Amino acid sequence: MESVFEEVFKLLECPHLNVRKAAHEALGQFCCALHKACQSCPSEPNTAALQAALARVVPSYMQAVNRERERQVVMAVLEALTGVLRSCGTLTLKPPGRLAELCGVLKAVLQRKTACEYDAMLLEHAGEAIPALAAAAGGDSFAPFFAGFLPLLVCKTKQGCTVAEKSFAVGTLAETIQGLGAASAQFVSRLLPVLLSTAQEADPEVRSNAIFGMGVLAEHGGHPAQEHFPKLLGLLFPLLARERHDRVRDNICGALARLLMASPTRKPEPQVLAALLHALPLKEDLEEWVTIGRLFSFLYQSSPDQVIDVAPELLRICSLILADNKIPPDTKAALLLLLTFLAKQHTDSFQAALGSLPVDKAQELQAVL
Repeated sequence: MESVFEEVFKLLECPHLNVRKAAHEALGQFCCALHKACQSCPSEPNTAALQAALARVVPSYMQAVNRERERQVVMAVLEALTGVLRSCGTLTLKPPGRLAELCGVLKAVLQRKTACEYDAMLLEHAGEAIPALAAAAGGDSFAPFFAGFLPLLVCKTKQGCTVAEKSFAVGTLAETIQGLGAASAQFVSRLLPVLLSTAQEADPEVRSNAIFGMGVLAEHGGHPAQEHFPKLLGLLFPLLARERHDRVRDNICGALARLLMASPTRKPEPQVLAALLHALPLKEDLEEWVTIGRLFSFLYQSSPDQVIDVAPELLRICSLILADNKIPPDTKAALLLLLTFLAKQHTDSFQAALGSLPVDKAQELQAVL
């Protein structure tokens, strides 16, 4: 299959833009699809083909990022590069120094030090590129290089930058925090100030990504991130009260759920939990239904005697969630788990909890009797 590669490769010297773009993305698609062949028949006379493909396609991507003049070509090269990074994985980072060279390339994007507000979208493609590279390297093998990427992202976050820059910085920082995962425990004392600072910007998206960063940081914060838990609450607890925007509110519920799950000893108290459930149902950012859906399972699994106090709240929420088509079914199931723990154990307290619901909608829930 090296023929198709070597013929679509020389196409990169064409004087036209669309031809170079389509050739780059085509090479990427062939790498990604040739990886999908190494799984059905994992016999290895064609894994050598996959490596013999990435060994020329990936460096062509790096050099293309540095040297190619047209910004759109660099954009599509970063999208396709993120694709090959995500599908294949370690086989991209197999030759020595490959991870370091990729990090250098993305830094070259992040310093405007390339051959080229398209800047927001190019920086965005690098933004997608980074956490995929983290997931490929595996967080542990990526941590020092992330210590490289930290100050460059912190640069685009201070007052004076365009809000597209701020949103890109905090979003990339967050998804990369959950990229490192358990290994992000070492970057708490250096990531936390940035999130605590961008949680106050006058823009909805910047705060919606800041609070989210605080949340995933609290999740994969290993352990030294929970020493800042009374601080994080101190910022989120009042904010949820005053936040007049829907999206930021949704991400605040997700973050509060994440740090509620992140502490299996402290912070199970009913003011935080009650404010969380009271801020429900989610209205605008429906990707966090999975998070609170897991919060329900955590409640039933470890601290179930708390679900008695919030029985009218849980009922008032479950009465609404069932109708929505775009609420994930496993989330509804996670709510019905708690409600079942109320219908048998703590029976009459759940009965009285059914006393505040509209009699019409208090019997749709008893359609599961």
